[PDB]
Amino acid sequence: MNIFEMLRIDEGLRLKIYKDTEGYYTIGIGHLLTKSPSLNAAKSELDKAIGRNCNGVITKDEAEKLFNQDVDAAVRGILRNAKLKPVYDSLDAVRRCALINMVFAMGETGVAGFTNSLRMLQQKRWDEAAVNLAKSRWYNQTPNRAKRVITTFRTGTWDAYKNL
Repeated sequence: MNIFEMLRIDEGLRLKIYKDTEGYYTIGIGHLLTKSPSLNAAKSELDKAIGRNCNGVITKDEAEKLFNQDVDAAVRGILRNAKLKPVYDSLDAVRRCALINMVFAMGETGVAGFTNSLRMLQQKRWDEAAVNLAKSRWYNQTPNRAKRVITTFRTGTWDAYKNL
């Protein structure tokens, strides 16, 4: 298992504009277009992100191009971030994927807000961090995916992804 397969599990793939859990205009593999209410705003973001008139629809190839960008931006973001970087450098490879998954889902800013959990992760306090992370709006809104991520952090194994 790798980060792309892991995110493909958690995000799904939709070749047409769709509304996210949160109510937002999203496309392909978890690619947020706009937080705004207009399906037209979303269709515009969409043509600009692709470079063609899409009319709400993309090909696999395109969704995967988008996804390559996203993951890439997620990892460079972490590495550039002063809170994030040191946590990342301190973790083993699987746990790294887990931080990357979160950052991808809720942006750098959101993640770095998890001040206490980040500190436990850095201290390698696995169980404690798992509990702290569960006490979030994120956990409450998308319990099954948040649980898979937390498990990934608690264990350092791909277990949570091995039934999917």
